[PDB]
Amino acid sequence: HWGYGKHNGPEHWHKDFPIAKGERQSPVDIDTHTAKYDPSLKPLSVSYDQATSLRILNNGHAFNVEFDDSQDKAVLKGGPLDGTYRLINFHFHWGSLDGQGSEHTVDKKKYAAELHLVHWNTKYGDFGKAVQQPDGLAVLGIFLKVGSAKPGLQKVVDVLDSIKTKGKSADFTNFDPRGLLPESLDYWTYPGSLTTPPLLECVTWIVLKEPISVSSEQVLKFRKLNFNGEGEPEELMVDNWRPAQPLKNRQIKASFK
Ligand SMILES: [Hg+2]
Ligand SMILES: [Zn+2]
Repeated sequence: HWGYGKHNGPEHWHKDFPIAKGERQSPVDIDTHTAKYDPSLKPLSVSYDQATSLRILNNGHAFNVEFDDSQDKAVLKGGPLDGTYRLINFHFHWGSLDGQGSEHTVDKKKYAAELHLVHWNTKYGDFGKAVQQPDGLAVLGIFLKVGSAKPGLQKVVDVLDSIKTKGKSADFTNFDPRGLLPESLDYWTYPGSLTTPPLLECVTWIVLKEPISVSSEQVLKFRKLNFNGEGEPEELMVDNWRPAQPLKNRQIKASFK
């Protein structure tokens, strides 16, 4: 179906998902000099102490670590959000080389990868209902730069060989997402969409200013995954990111001066 190749990549998506050319598509380039500092923005509140991871799977376009969202175990609130949002999964986007991989860019600067923590608004009951609302989802975006190793990411890196090809999954319990957070919670926020089909415009994006550092060895493991399923010719899972989209009639707000 859709993918990141020249015959089914981001440029072809609009044919099956017309919303690709919508009014609030993501990602976008964050112009730090145009971003409006908003003093009314409250600090973010991330309560991940009771998080419960269930499994990790390779879905053909990335690998998702899923969480139990049947209760307010791991929630995001505060910031530009009204209401409580539950963590359902987290995934990454990465490149074939250290100079690309992130979806959002800062003053045109691309990072090695980008982590997306996906949450849905509890007032809507379940994920499927939330994606029918303009304020249904909240995605926390975190940039990854190559430098020193991130200890809290090693548990994820080690299990990757078990889910090399499309369709494979493995139990992945007791993982604490707090180990993937930077020191500061300063952020930029804007209304956007999911960066992969169906590309629904229900997302309130919260992109953290401070990136986290991962080692070259850690990011190399990501590049060993496969897009294809077992038995099929090997297509390395790299460059699974969408190019920046037109900002249009939108304003990016910053929580910091
Ligand atoms: Hg929506
Ligand atoms: Zn994503």
